[PDB]
Amino acid sequence: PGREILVLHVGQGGNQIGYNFWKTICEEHNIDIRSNQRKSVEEDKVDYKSVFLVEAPDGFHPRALFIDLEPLAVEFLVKEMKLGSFFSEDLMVLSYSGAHNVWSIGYQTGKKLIPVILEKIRDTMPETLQGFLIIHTLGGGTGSGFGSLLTETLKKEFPGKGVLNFSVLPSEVNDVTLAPYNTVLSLNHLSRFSDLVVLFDNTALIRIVKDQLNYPVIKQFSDLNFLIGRVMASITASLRFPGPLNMDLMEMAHNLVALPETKFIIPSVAPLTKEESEMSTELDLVERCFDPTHYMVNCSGQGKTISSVLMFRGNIAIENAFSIMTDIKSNVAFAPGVHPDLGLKYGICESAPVDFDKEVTLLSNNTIISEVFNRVLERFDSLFNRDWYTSDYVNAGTSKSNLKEARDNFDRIIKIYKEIEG
Ligand SMILES: Nc1nc2c(ncn2[C@@H]2O[C@H](COP(=O)(O)OP(=O)(O)OP(=O)(O)O)[C@@H](O)[C@H]2O)c(=O)[nH]1
Ligand code: NA
Ligand code: NA
Repeated sequence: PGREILVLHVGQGGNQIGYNFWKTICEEHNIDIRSNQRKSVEEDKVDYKSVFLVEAPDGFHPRALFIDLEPLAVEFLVKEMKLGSFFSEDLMVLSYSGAHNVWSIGYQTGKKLIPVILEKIRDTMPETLQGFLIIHTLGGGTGSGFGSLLTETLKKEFPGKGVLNFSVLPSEVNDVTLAPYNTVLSLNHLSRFSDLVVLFDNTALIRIVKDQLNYPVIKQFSDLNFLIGRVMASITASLRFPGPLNMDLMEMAHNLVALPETKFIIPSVAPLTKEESEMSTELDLVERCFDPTHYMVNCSGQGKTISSVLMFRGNIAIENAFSIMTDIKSNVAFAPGVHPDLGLKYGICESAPVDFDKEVTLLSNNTIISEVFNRVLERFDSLFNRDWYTSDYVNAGTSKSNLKEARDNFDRIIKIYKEIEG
């Protein structure tokens, strides 16, 4: 026993992403998410289901909690997707009042539910648990504020376990006017308490779906969130399936985090379709991952890579994975201090994602984060310098001085990334 992970889904976005993640995990392990059972003995593959799944005598269950301050997002999701016996009631921590898109309300109100969450965690977590994944959006109030609270709480309550965040940044035009406040407060909290923050934003995700998958229409968030689930599944694949070169959560974090503050990560995956997986080389897929068209954060260019983790899944030619490394280092811009021989961390897993021949997933610690974060900061300053929208932060325990303190720490992180850029 060991390597187990517990996933916390927080707020509307975090729980809706949870559906796609758990659907992917069950499919990869040939588990029927509706019966809780293996689909068959004959197609049961050699694997390690316990990373994300709890096997009980009756069947398999997610090692997850589904957390929100209002019940509708989760309840509607469970009904629509017929998840009632997988996203079961004993895994739900739901209130009634909502955070009303204010980080401070999510943080304060979430405090009331922390005892229940800790009891549920301590009720079912194996002692060998390797860490926690927190899935949330940063632009709303619950994912941002309650998710920040949970990041702080778990790091304090379970020292020695990893705390990783999968966090959705606001779109290029924000669809929550309060998002700059919520995003700065969240990123400040995660800089203090998270071990690694993997970032996404909907502008990039929509671009990928429309331009790489060519979906005719996006009618539900399930036709966006599958990309986040794919990253979460693929970067943990070598914990769950055989392969030549496996890596765990903190192994990946240690290879990425050059300085303690540089823990904000941009993910990408290639290819996006089965047809492309059958007509691509390892070199082509890695080049796609390092191209801004495939970044799941909206970026103006390639930036400068400080450090990267690449997971090769499936029908991978190991000699190609290694021989292209000089090409990667020559064709991709790395930060000035990165030695020509350094900056790459490899995992290789024999299991391809569903019906694909092969797939590459990239986690990049890239100086371009400074540009992404500077834009958030500019949005923040446009509100804060006018004292707009501050009242309900102040009324919920975040003073105007506190907002400024969070902004100034956020700026310090931006400047660290910019300094590494040269
Ligand atoms: N990618 C993605 N983004 C989402 C999803 N749901 C909401 N969002 C985005 O998340 C932000 C709003 O945050 P929500 O998750 O709705 O808010 P919340 O955490 O429930 O907080 P409150 O509603 O204020 O209590 C906006 O930027 C939305 O576009 C989702 O399922 N997937
Ligand atoms: Na909500
Ligand atoms: Na909402």
